[PDB]
Amino acid sequence: MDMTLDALNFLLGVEHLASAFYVQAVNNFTADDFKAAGLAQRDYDQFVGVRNNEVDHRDTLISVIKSLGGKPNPPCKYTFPVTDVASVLKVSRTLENADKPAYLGALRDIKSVELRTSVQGALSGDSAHAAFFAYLTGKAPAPGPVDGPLTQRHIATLAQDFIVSCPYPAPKPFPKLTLSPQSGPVGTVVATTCAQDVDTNGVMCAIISGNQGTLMQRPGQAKDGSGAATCTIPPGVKGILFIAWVRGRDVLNVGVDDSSTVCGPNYFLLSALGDAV
Amino acid sequence: MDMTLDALNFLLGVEHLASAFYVQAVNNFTADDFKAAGLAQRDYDQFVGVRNNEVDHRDTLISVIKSLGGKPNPPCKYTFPVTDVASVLKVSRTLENADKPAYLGALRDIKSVELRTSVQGALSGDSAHAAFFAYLTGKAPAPGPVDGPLTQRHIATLAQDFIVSCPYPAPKPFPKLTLSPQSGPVGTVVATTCAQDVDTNGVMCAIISGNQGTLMQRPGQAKDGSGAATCTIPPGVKGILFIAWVRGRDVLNVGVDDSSTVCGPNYFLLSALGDAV
Repeated sequence: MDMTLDALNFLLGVEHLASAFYVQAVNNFTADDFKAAGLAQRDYDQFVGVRNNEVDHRDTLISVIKSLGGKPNPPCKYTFPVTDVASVLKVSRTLENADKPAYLGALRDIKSVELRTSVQGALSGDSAHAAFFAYLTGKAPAPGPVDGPLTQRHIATLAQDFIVSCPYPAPKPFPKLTLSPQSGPVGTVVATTCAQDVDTNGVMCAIISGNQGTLMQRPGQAKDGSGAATCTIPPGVKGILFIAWVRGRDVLNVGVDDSSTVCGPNYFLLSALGDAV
Repeated sequence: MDMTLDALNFLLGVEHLASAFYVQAVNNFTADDFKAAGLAQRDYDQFVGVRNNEVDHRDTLISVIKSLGGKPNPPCKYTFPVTDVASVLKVSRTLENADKPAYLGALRDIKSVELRTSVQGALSGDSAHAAFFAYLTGKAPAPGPVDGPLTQRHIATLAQDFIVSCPYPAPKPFPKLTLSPQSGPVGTVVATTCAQDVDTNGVMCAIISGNQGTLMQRPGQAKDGSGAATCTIPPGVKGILFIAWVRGRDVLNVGVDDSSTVCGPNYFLLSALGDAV
């Protein structure tokens, strides 16, 4: 049954990082800092509310691992690129958009009916957090029908920018995939540049979406002369998208399978009704 | 495999209703109604997006039950007490709040890792729906850390006010448990009145919570003397509450077990950080 504890102790790592950011944020920014930006009380109210919701989300996770006789995960050391209040919202937004894929991946290995429903219940609470910051940062609170899973190593890639060091064997992040741009409508040619000189023999863009799964495609070339590969957002995708470099044609659903992944993923904010214009 | 097909079908009913609302809602309201009501164009945008996701969520369900050798359920006859734009948002909030218990109830019985991950992904998009309308109706979009299940029947109990007739035999509802008040902080005394003259001998309040589960208390007496039994919200409950009447004390988690339910549940809007004051 060690599958379940692995998933849970993984999610506790997600929550340590999540809750550690909200404690330090509420402890360093005030309500009027929000009003100073054009935010209302209910926003800081909710922001505090997100903090508490994380502490329970971390708390429930530790106390479960214990009640199955496991060892709860010590946290890691974190760094948060927070300047003004507007940055706090992007840290939160990207933090919160990352729990839906993390949880949905982690739920596939949690075996118990009861254990699943307490966890799917936290999944929901974070979906509100995601839509809250999303709406609060110009994005659509509900950009699409269905949210897709990713793997532990994929979550680690997305978090890797925040984790400074881990006092234990964490999930290993793939190198960061840099998208240019990181948002926009179907068809955006996006300048993907990896952060390590990896093998380009056989790499196919993976456009991971919740509603269509992983759409496969072969990269192009930036006319720029920079020489960075470009994927193009395919038709029929909705919601939140994860773009990654994969090597191989035998690995299909990348959301549940990191075996072929070489670079990234990184999130892409597909246009959706609800987007502030 | 039986268990799965009844649960996907139960959810189809819920999206048949859900889809039905939002197609007529965007059909009878435009941006300028929202613009007049003190809302920005983007909120209409996300609203039509809510319709599109609901359509996606019904069809996705339909598309799957047919795939396992099953008969998708037809839609039911529907009633929508809608007048102004203010009324649409309120009812909106009522149905998205119903989804979270409705889906978590379903997910207890879908027996397959893959069917579950695509339905959790759907449930996930539904919290984004709920947080949006919670935010738009002056409520906390994430009122709590964790959301609870309800049974299929309790969902029919909350749905019965919009369901006229069902061409198939649907989940049989419980008597409405009108609640008064239907929103307040811990400490509020609620005026529970059933709709059928049920036998008071044995009844118990079941304040259904997401974090604590389901807590029973002895029905109060109406401080006015109206006979109208009263419940009081216990402490350390967050998020969304469900208040039903239960005969006896054998069923301790009534969120997954309705064999002792006699009236309700109805929803309770617990005051949370994020509410508008």
